[PDB]
Amino acid sequence: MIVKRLLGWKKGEQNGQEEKWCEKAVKSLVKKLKKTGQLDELEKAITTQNVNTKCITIPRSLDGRLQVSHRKGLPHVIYCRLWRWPDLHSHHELRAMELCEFAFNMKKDEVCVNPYHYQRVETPVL
Amino acid sequence: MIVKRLLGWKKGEQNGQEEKWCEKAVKSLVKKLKKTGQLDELEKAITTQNVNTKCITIPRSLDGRLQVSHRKGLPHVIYCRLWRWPDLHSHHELRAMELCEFAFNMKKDEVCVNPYHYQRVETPV
DNA sequence: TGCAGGCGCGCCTGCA
DNA sequence: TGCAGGCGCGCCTGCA
Ligand SMILES: [Zn+2]
Ligand SMILES: [Zn+2]
Repeated sequence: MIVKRLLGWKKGEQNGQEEKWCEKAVKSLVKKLKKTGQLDELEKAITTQNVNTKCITIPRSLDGRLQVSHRKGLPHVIYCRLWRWPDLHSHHELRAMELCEFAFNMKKDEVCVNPYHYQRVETPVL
Repeated sequence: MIVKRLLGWKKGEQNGQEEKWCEKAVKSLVKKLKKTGQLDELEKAITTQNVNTKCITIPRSLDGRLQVSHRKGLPHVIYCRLWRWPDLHSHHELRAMELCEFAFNMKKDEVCVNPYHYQRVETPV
């Protein structure tokens, strides 16, 4: 199973309840990418950490949030936290790479959730 | 024994040598907190993971490091790694909570080693 | 520069 | 209370 394989790349140490949620977050993404034929690209990006992979997109919601098992969050934040930065606190800490065509900030009909298309930046000035 | 009970809360999977070191690190802290009457507060913070605990302090050294059984480290890093984040890289990955009065960064005469007074952050950009 | 690690005096413990 | 021996904080050297 691709879900168990992708979960093997998950960052951080989660408790029982948190583990179950992360699994639902991976299952949710896997179901979407399977329908659009982008599943192999996610496997490639996650297992190899290759920045030069294609955008991995999902439809953007009206308010930008994604709900997974009764919890809402920004999808690029969810998947960047899951596979790269477990202590990432917000989207203000993320900036998309130059080659990202569907970066969250662009506010297109599709949002790129490829964690290797984002970089961490300094928290904005007050 | 408070040492055995606090060790039961240790994070990660340690080999024989590391287990013995972790025990010395808990024994070292327990001896200091007993002398300043803070042992019950450590027990409360560790066993209940309660952020709403008092600061748990030890005297700060000239260079900030603490030596336990021939190994030196920043004491808030040592105790946060032990009870919260076993892969904690450095003090650059820890920020103290707003209510921490003796946070390591404050460089006061006393340093807070309450792991629930710190939050783990990604390495500064 | 920060930071890691070698080394010893001073403090401590456990025997006399 | 003399004395032996363990260990850490402070001082130091050297590396990234
Ligand atoms: Zn992209
Ligand atoms: Zn504190």
